Amino acid sequence: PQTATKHLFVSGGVASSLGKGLTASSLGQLLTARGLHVTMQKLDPYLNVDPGTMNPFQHGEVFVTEDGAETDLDVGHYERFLDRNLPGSANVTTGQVYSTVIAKERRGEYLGDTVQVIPHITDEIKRRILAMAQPDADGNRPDVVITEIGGTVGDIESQPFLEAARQVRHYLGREDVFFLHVSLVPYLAPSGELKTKPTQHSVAALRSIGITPDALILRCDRDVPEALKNKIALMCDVDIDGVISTPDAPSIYDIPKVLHREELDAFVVRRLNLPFRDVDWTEWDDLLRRVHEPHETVRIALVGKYVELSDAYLSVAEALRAGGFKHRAKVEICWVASDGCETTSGAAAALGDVHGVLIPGGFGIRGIEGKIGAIAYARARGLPVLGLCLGLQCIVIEAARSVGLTNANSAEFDPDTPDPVIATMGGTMRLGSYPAVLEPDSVVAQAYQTTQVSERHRHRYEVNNAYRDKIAESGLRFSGTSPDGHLVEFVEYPPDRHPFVVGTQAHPELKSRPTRPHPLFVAFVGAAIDYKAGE
Amino acid sequence: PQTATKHLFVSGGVASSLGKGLTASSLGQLLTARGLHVTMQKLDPYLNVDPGTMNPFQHGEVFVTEDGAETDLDVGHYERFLDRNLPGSANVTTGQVYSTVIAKERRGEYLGDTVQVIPHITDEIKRRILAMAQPDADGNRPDVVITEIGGTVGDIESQPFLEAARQVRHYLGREDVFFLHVSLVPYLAPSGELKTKPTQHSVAALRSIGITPDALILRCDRDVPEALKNKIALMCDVDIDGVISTPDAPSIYDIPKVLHREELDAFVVRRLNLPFRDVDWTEWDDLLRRVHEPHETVRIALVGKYVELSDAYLSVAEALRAGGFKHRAKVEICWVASDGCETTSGAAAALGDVHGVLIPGGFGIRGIEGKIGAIAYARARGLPVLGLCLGLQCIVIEAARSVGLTNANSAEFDPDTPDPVIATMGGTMRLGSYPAVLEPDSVVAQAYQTTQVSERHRHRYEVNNAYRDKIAESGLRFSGTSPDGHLVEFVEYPPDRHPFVVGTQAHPELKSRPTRPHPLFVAFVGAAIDYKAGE
Amino acid sequence: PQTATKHLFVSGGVASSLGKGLTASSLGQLLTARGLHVTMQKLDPYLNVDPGTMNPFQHGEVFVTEDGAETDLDVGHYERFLDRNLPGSANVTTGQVYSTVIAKERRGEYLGDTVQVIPHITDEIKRRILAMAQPDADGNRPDVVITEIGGTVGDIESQPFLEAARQVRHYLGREDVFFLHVSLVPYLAPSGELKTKPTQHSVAALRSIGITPDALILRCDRDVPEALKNKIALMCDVDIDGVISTPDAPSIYDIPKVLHREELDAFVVRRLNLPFRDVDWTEWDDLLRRVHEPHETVRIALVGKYVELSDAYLSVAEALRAGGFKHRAKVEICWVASDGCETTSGAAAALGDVHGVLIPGGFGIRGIEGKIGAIAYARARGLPVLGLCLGLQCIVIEAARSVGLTNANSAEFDPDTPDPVIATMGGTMRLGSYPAVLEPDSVVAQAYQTTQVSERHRHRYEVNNAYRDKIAESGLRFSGTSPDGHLVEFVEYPPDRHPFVVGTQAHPELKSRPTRPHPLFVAFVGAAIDYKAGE
Ligand SMILES: O=c1ccn([C@@H]2O[C@H](COP(=O)(O)OP(=O)(O)OP(=O)(O)O)[C@@H](O)[C@H]2O)c(=O)[nH]1
Ligand SMILES: O=c1ccn([C@@H]2O[C@H](COP(=O)(O)OP(=O)(O)OP(=O)(O)O)[C@@H](O)[C@H]2O)c(=O)[nH]1
Ligand SMILES: O=c1ccn([C@@H]2O[C@H](COP(=O)(O)OP(=O)(O)OP(=O)(O)O)[C@@H](O)[C@H]2O)c(=O)[nH]1
Ligand SMILES: O=C(Cc1ccc(F)cc1)Nc1nc(-c2ccccn2)cs1
Ligand SMILES: O=C(Cc1ccc(F)cc1)Nc1nc(-c2ccccn2)cs1
Ligand SMILES: O=C(Cc1ccc(F)cc1)Nc1nc(-c2ccccn2)cs1
Ligand SMILES: NC(=O)CC[C@H](N)C(=O)O
Ligand SMILES: NC(=O)CC[C@H](N)C(=O)O
Ligand SMILES: NC(=O)CC[C@H](N)C(=O)O
Ligand SMILES: [Mg+2]
Ligand SMILES: [Mg+2]
Ligand SMILES: [Mg+2]
Repeated sequence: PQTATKHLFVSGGVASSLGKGLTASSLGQLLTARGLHVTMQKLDPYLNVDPGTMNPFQHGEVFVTEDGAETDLDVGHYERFLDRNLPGSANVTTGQVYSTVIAKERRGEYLGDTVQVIPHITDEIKRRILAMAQPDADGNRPDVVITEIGGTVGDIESQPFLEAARQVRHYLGREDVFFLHVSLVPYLAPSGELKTKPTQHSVAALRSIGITPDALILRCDRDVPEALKNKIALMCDVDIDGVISTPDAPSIYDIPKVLHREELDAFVVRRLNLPFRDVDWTEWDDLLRRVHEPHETVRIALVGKYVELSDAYLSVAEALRAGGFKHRAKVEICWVASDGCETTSGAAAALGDVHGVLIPGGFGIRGIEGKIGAIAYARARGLPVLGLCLGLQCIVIEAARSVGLTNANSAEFDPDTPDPVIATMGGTMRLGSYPAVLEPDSVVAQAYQTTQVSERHRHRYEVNNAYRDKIAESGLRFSGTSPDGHLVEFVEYPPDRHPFVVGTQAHPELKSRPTRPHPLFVAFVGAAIDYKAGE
Repeated sequence: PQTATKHLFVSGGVASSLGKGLTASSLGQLLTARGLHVTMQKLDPYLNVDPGTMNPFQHGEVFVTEDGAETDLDVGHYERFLDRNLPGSANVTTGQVYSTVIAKERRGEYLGDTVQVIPHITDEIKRRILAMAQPDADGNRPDVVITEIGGTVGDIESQPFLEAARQVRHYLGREDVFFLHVSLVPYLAPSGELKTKPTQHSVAALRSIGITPDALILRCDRDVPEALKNKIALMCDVDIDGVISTPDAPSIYDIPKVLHREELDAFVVRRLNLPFRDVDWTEWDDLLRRVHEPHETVRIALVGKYVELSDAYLSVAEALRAGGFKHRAKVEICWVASDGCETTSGAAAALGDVHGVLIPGGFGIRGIEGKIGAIAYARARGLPVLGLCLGLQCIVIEAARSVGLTNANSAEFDPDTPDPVIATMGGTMRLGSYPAVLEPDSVVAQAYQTTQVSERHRHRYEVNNAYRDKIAESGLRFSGTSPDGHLVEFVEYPPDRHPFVVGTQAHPELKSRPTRPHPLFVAFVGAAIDYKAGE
Repeated sequence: PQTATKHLFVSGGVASSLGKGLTASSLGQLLTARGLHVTMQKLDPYLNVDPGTMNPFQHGEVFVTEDGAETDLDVGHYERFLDRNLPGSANVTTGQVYSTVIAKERRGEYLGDTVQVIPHITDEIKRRILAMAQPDADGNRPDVVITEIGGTVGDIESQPFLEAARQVRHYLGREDVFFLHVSLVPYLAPSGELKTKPTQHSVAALRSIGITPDALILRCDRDVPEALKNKIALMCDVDIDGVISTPDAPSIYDIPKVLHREELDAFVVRRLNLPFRDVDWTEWDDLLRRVHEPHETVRIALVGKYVELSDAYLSVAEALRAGGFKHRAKVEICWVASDGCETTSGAAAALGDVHGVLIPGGFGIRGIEGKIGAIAYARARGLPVLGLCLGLQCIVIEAARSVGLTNANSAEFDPDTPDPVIATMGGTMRLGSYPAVLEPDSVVAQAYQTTQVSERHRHRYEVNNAYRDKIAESGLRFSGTSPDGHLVEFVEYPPDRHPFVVGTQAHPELKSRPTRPHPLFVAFVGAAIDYKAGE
């Protein structure tokens, strides 16, 4: 029968950006390929109640769950490597834990006590941790919960989450709880040596708060010598079979192979006494084939904020790559700044060499004149376009500006526009999954191969239903709607007007996975391949 | 001209209950008697937004300011030793600072940053500290702000307030900022020696977070030897003129004399470069005369929760003592449990030896049948009664039960009573100061020697105006009201019915001070003296 | 007139091997080129009383001072960058401080107290620090003492030296004392970013023991962005003019140019209120010319332990390079393992491509059969040879084996040899400087251009005077001796036997400096150039 649910606490030392979330995700994939029901959670030491207030260009994209919670992008890495939907519960923050305890205090639920960091804040954290172990919506209890602790050991803001994890270790005992600590091994070029001292000091910090690590992930630019691993194991009081050399992999999809080569998963399974079974590599070997052996290559313009890669579009880039993997193409992303595309000559300079244009949306942007101006170019050049949320809105304002409505805009972007073709139906923010119905033999229905779909939403403006008939004279079809028809969900040109120009109000990159590409990106990358081949 | 405003941070080590608030108050009195405009503030490390949720029998009375804020009782010690009204600003807590920062975050006021303990929580604390330095409602800038830091150095919950105080020291520099650290010197009886090691470890803890103490208050049951003070000064890196031996004083009013004997005030004034002037002892010498040389002695029953002293009635006890000081009486307080007074024989056993009965109110009590039953006894015995808030309500329900209304109660205490003579006019909670007008030649007007008064309120039930005429047939007069007459504020029997039986809806113990006793307690202790003398 | 002597404490964070000793040396050179009398000292946190017990291949060479003390090699970096002789006082260790205090205790010099880490160990450290400030053998008080603190902040063994430095800062005050902290900024390649978190945690550790850094040396593989320096200055409470970006330089002689470009020396001089004068670059500009613009290039075999660079021969390699600089040659060092040179074919394979053979000595070696075998080859091939200490001993045993004495050896290396031509005159270990007199028109006298010299010694075996006449028949001349003639100090072949083959019992690499090459290395590199050119 099933064991008690095990808890694995991934902590971090020396610095952030060591790839700790991708390490935890890869371990989740390894434990899943042995046949265990893994689930994952992140604790964020910052006070924002959710990232919906933070700028995504500075702090990365907001991820959205099926239930509509807004979360850190590591929940996106977990969903991609697990191929599992995660609840909003999967992202705790300090901002939420304090607000919850203070609200319980104002209602008198602590019966006249003084409220304190210990026990009340740590009890709320420990409650939110052990909540993840509860039977799912189908009654399946998970085998392992992998809680990743944000921040760095010895940040002030981390000290309640580490204390709650220590208390979970005290309550359940070592048979049920494992601590994995991620650390940096730096290389010093002038003297040609790897240094273990930062890992020693970081494990000493972790021991001074009452945690003993069961294993060490040694992040390094080169493979750590065995003599150094022995020195660490002796200095850190860690089993040598738990000292895992983790050099920089070529792609993120190789990290499971690195960890399996070191046998970290076997060490965890044995030390947690989990049911041992072999890793089924079949699916991930097929992914790594498509990743490493592309037959062709295509260039896609991502019409973003700036001419450089941004974590604001991490999920979009991953979804484009997965679309490529479906075709066994490479996808190379041309990061194109919107503002250079406001003039038609600037647009031609930015886009003329690419094979498709992706218009992403989000929050924290201005300057959609250059987005429309890239659409206006792409249509004349005959390039395929995929528009996501704001992308659809720019497509529909282009079409408004293609018929008579030369001053048309969104009410969001020109509050004085005489033609607000995009308008609040601040209105309701639609969040999470909503259903939609699709026109039969639409280009969208040919992509999805179904008439009914659902997608994840995060927007509050809509297509103004007063202009549907006007802008249909552009040629554009409203090939998908809410089941009542009240809301436009998808727009397309007919294939004889342009081979593939599609918009959606949703964020389909959120439902994409590397081993299960989303239909619209498979369709769009198809269209880009066909343009390149015919061009 | 006036200097920059100085900041004095009183911190605490080894344990709570060392009398740190009374020490800070006594230093405030000493600096005031030199002629400086002192003001005081407390920081509370607990998460309750205010103490109005805590039980006062477990955690002490809720103090109330003129503006109606609810605060820790140390604000009461400050008001009593300064004889100054303090704003609600004078009690910060963690509960308030977090709720404020989280609310600013939800409104987007941090412009897309991650919100962190440093800088944002420490900036909110530092802002609330330096707020105290601002010019008052008359434009007077204070000379010194004495912020007392709650908790113990090395409590987790204190670490943001100490960090904010360190940053204030960094911003203003040593010329403007002083740190006073209070510590315990224990005595070990089996080996007959005072131990300095706890003070060494507490100053080491304070130094490990970047604070250097300017002076040490050594709390002890006996006067610390000079050799030990020299050892501490050498071990702690403190000026020997800052090592202050502070043995347990006979009364709290002696603590200024202890501190002045050690010359702590001169050391502070010199080290802060404040305008040096001599202490005017005249008023406090008169207080210490009345305190130490009572001509007579009277017993007052405080009809409370239990037969032992409670911090739930600390201000009531201080106001009774100040009433005594006005007469040069001693007051001895008989702590009488209400529940023994429910039966008339039990009431007679509890009260028969005393000379007056005080019925206090508050929150966190049940059992007012025994309160009425003590009033019913006191009236038959001819003892004077002072009723505060709930005390008035019990007086008026006694009178309802004296005429025909034998099942009368408050709606608070029997929700099914057929005669709710006390009722919500949960209704409005009245908080802070409100004005009232008094009947000419009422016993209240003879006490106050004015027809217009104000008092501090904290209640939400009222006398039901539907029963005024009925209960006036008890003999009771509604000798004071709101200026519109809508609310009963004071009730009394005529002097020929009982010599002094008075109730008020307010908490007059909050406006009392040791050098300025409140009129109603001077009147009540007068009546008790006259009963004793005539009895 | 002269100020009080300033104290500069260079500390280290995150890891060792950051080049902290070379940074302190380069700052010493900069302050010297302004005209200040700098002096330097190192504190070693290890318990060895001196490095003469440690293996040099594992822990680097033992340096030797004029007075014969044995010290860490950082004293060699100080001597090379200052061009100043340093006393044995310049290397404190924990091993010495404890042994000194325990010996004073056994003699009763603490008059019956308990002896403690504080005050007695920290008083001994503080005494040894302030000793460096005393007037020199000519009466000159130094302007600055630059004490470098070994180890890493937060090593247990460092905590007494940091406490002593804090007490020096307390005693002399900020006007006289400066703290420079060296830290690592790592680069993470997968995400392309520099991380400041290790520096934040290392400065927090330094602040938790009561030290505030005046400046930060940021060691990095690339130049740190100004935005990061501003973030560090804000997070660390350091003046932005003290945040010094210190990327990896091409050669160690460039480090003064890096530090002067950042204006660190001006910041120190100003913050210490030292007499400001401009840097005279003339000599160091001439050095950097010769370093960066070599006209030719020569290969020298260093016949050592292994085929890789070793810190066991750091001073030898520096002396060879300085010899090159005198000629404006490059010197490239062929690291040749002795054991491959035991066979004549192996010797020919190891050495045939080089232009000169250097035979170094020391302790911690065996296998001098291969050293003699490289000499035997070099003589037949006509390559010049310089033999240092053990090198001379191998030359003289080669010559013993060239005449009749085929089993001759040292008594150190074959205790049963029937011909101990090298013998203990364990005998006296000669340490430090001794004088020697040289044969007129010896090859040595032509190198030194004097008949009288002194050199630094560290050996206990000698040439057996019983074999002088026998081995002179090899052709070898005893071209220098002790002034009494009792000890052989130099040996050479006549120029017609070999153009340059010289041995010495001393370690002339210790007296070499980059701006003042030692005569024997200038002569030997000359001979190698002449062989290459004629060959
Ligand atoms: O300058 C000095 C002087 C002395 N020591 C002494 O050397 C000991 C070892 O100090 P290390 O810096 O070499 O640490 P480590 O070898 O154990 O790990 P790595 O970072 O190199 O990988 C330390 O305990 C210290 O006492 C130094 O490290 N540096
Ligand atoms: O049992 C022992 C053994 C040895 N020692 C050693 O004695 C030294 C002094 O330790 P103390 O306990 O006496 O501290 P103190 O005199 O400075 O201050 P007081 O609390 O007594 O007032 C300490 O540094 C410790 O090394 C003990 O204290 N106790
Ligand atoms: O995974 C997480 C989650 C949350 N946070 C929160 O982000 C804040 C900043 O944490 P950083 O890691 O980014 O430190 P830093 O920017 O100040 O310096 P660098 O090393 O990057 O150069 C921290 O205070 C933490 O609360 C993380 O760092 N990582
Ligand atoms: O390549 C990227 C940038 C990126 C980030 C997130 C993405 F979804 C797609 C790309 N990051 C990488 N991290 C590693 C790694 C991590 C841990 C252990 C070993 N190697 C290799 S590459
Ligand atoms: O007597 C009481 C109990 C009490 C509390 C609060 C009150 F308002 C009335 C009484 N407390 C005392 N603290 C000291 C003391 C304090 C500091 C330094 C020296 N002595 C003497 S007595
Ligand atoms: O090149 C070597 C190896 C070596 C060691 C000692 C020697 F004597 C000769 C060579 N070390 C170097 N350290 C730096 C450096 C140091 C500090 C700051 C900036 N750059 C450049 S190169
Ligand atoms: N989620 C998004 O892309 C938002 C797009 C646009 N700002 C809107 O609110 O409609
Ligand atoms: N402040 C009090 O004494 C409250 C008394 C009573 N519980 C009321 O609310 O009316
Ligand atoms: N200093 C050295 O080179 C020592 C060489 C040899 N071991 C000797 O003692 O004579
Ligand atoms: Mg090492
Ligand atoms: Mg003692
Ligand atoms: Mg960062």
